[PDB]
Amino acid sequence: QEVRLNLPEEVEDAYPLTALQLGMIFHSEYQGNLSVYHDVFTYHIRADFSFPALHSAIQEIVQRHPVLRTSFALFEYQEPLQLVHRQIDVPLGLDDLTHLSTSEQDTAIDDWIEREKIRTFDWNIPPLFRFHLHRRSQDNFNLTFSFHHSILDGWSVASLLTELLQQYLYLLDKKVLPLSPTPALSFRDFVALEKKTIQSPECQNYWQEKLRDVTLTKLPQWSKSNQVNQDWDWLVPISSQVSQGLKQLGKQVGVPLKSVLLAAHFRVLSLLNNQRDIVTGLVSNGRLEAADGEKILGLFLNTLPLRLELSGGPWSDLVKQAFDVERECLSWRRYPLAELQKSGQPLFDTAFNFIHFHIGVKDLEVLGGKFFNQTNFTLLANFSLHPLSSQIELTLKYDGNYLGEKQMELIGGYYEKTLIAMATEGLERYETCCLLSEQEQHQLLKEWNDTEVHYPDGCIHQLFEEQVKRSPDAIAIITENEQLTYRQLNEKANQLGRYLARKGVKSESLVGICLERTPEMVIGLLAILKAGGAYVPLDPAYPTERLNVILEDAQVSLLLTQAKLVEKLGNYPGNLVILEAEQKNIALESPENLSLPVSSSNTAYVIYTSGSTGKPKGVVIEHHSTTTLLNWSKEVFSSEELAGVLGSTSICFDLSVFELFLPLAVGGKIILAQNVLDLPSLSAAKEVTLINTVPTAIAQLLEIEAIPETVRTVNLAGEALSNQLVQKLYQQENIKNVYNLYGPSEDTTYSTFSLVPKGHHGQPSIGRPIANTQVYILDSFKQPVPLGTIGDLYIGGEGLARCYLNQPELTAEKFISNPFSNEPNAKLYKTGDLARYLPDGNIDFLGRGDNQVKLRGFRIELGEIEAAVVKVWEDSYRNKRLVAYLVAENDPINTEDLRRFLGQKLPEYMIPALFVSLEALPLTPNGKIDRSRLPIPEIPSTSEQDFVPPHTQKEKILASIWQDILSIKQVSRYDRFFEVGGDSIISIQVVARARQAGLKITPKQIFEYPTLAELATVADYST
Ligand SMILES: Nc1ncnc2c1ncn2[C@@H]1O[C@H](COP(=O)(O)OP(=O)(O)OP(=O)(O)O)[C@@H](O)[C@H]1O
Ligand SMILES: *P(=O)(O)OCC(C)(C)[C@@H](O)C(=O)NCCC(=O)NCCS
Repeated sequence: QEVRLNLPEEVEDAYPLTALQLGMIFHSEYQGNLSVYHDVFTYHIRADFSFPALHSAIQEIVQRHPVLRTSFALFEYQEPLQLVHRQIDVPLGLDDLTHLSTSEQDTAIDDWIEREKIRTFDWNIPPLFRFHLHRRSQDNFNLTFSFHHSILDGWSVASLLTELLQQYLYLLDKKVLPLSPTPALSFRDFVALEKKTIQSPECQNYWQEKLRDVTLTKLPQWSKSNQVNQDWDWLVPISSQVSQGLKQLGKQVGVPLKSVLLAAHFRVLSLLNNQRDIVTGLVSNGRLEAADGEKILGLFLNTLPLRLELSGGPWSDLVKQAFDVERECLSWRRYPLAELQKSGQPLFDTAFNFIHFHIGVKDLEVLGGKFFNQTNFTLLANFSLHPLSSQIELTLKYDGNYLGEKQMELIGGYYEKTLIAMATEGLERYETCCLLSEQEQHQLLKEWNDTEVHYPDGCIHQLFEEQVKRSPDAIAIITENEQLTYRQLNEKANQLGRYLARKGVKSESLVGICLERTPEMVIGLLAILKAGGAYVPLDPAYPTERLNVILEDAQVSLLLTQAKLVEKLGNYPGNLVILEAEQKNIALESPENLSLPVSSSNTAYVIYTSGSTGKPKGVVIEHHSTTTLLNWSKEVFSSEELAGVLGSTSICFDLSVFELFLPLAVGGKIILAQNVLDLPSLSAAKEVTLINTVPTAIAQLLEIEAIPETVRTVNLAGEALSNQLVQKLYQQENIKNVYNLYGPSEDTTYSTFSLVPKGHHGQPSIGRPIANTQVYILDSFKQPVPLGTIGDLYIGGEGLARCYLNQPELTAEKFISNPFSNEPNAKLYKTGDLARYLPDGNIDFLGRGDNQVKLRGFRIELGEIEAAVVKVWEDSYRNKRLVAYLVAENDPINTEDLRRFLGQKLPEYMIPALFVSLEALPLTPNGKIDRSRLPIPEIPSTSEQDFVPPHTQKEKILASIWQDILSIKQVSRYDRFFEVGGDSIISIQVVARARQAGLKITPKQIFEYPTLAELATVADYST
């Protein structure tokens, strides 16, 4: 070996770094913040000092342990490797501050630590630590130890300080306690043992099987620590009683106490993620199994991805399966984390750690307990057993860039209440126990569902009849070829309703309707309602089968049709009321209002939808649910907005219930059209003050400048609403309100509403519930999810349907008992949609639960156009990546700028790798979109096989460096770092070999400018 013997005489030993050591420097120097894995421990001490014996005692310890004389040589050699220097002098800093009061003394000490912790170490120059003294009285003094975590774990520090203080007193004649020689020790024996382990096929295949089809999870983020600096420690109270009960539980189950505390961690993660399949890092203390193999100092840690599914059960079952998953991976535990995953595919967001441990002249620390230390984990649960009380306690160490105090306050409560339940009610089902704070329960369940409003009872047509009395000569409908006054419309609805009544239609009688969109259509609706029946909507502009499958399901009493559509019908064996055939017999009927004793609980209509697989399902909507919607709409929309409401939606769909009956309830008029795309070619387009449609259709009308300047409100509902679009609509200055509304057919037409602000930033929400409607975000066990967590959207209140027609079993499945109401009838409708709450109570709609897709990093959903459409193009790999479909407006967009812009705003696993610059996106009419008809892209390479543009704007030195460390021939200037096989651990030796080459770069600059092109510019010289 010409390296063993080509070492400085300074160095006596040399051996490579572990993947963790390189992982730690990677995190320490990821940016210039430089606070992670630089630990600073201080100690306030009543004693008699010995600044010479204290110093010499350090010299005894540093020569005692090679890791305490270790330098780092990163780039210069083949692999980064640790250089063990033969001996080093190490000073002890001193400050005298007796002249200051005790309160002033800690201000100046914390000031010293705050300065020291970001004061980086020079790896190549030993030692990787510093000591320091602050003098207060001749007996009060602070001793501070500042070190880098790549050299020492918390265990190493513990026994490092121990050997110290019994060689400090050794040189003091207080008690002579001789120190024993070092054992068969080597941090290399571990470094050598960890190398053997990376190439062992039994470790690789084991974790390959254990992690096969995991569901990775990121914690929810809706806050940051922009207030607290480095008090990123959250203290979770644990009382004496609860510590004892936690110990009792581990005895009863028969596992070590650590497995009880680990099960609490798993409980809160499942709660926070609404995920039963949970992965979290277990901090393992990989010491050499020989005796006196835990007295050697160094870094012996590996963090393993423990996987576990929370099916449910008593707490004791969760404990036992936390024990089962720990021994399961006991022997295979030294396989390093970096070899498990890849850079940018972190296996877990969080981690668990448990710290077991255990006179008057000096010895005792008076205020010696301040430990500053940070990891790279967003949430580390730092359990320990206090050495003197033997009581359990917990500190949540969190990443303020990812979790704020408004969030950590709730996380800490979840941990506190989880440990309460385990210690006191440790025999309940853990998946039903309420871990949410009393404050959070009230806000999620009460305050954000406080929508009760007392409206007049009654029916849909009663709202119309009353408006006829109040303005009988006002216009009710304007079609292309006629109008009708409120009296004129009413009198015909009475006449048709009487003819139907004397044909034999009464309460709960279903009469369908297949009519071309003319005023007889609305007359048909109103006459059916005025008699006391309920209409089943049919639209002649739809294929004949769709009509048949509904009539089949509904089995209607009789059908109102025109002579021109009976033909379209498959000879419905029931009674027909071919309208024009016997208009003569209509006209004999009275014009007076039928005043039948209709109940608001009678069915008003049966709206037919399709399930996920495509079966018919008729939604039975009562009058009171519709009147509640209309009465609420009276409050929200003005008379000037309701002056002319466009009737564009097919009555087969529930948005027609809003467009038709609402203007008739207030005095406005239906501006009737065949669809929203006929609006520009319509006579009364000038009269339209409100349109009620779907985002794509209003985009259609926007390109061609087809929105009448008299339109003052736009109601949007039915697909994803881009804030880019509401901002165009508001730019037409007459448009005064733009609403995003949500609601399944099972909850009448609308369930939630949001008056999307002008200039509003970010995703538009679907808002919060309308009058007499309640919303809940639950898990599979119908438990409310924490604020910000994704869950199933449930809806209750006055808008819920009776049932699915002729399908009572599906009705029970979808309309479940309401756990949050005492009322007898109280149901909740399972929407099948996912959602979460924004902090202000607004609801963030996340789509149906079925098509929410998957990938490593974190398996969740797409719908992230907020940055266009995203797709999943399954290729014959069955190994996949995210695809974009962009358009833009004028000049091209730097597609990479569109990724780094999202790098600091959106998570990396969600950020796609493939872009497509398009123009024409698919749509087969104005509603049905075709995801499967999106252009399958081509791999950017080929055509340019050995595509190698020369590299002349100082890529020169950068390309050199990539080439030497990555073993590839030469690089192209537009190549990406991670695609040519670079990772986090390699990013360091890229920064380092760029250092002596005259360039300063950060690992953060590598991960946001991974191309050799944009990385070369942000590179610096610094004279
Ligand atoms: N990505 C999104 N961002 C904001 N709002 C959305 C999004 N997707 C749907 N919505 C809202 O949901 C309401 C109606 O549900 P919608 O049919 O749009 O759900 P979807 O996600 O588009 O469809 P699916 O439920 O089939 O995934 C509309 O008000 C619409 O604004
Ligand atoms: P890159 O994306 O490959 O980065 C890898 C890593 C640095 C995140 C990882 O390999 C790593 O080293 N994690 C550190 C494990 C740890 O924190 N151990 C001690 C916890 S106190």
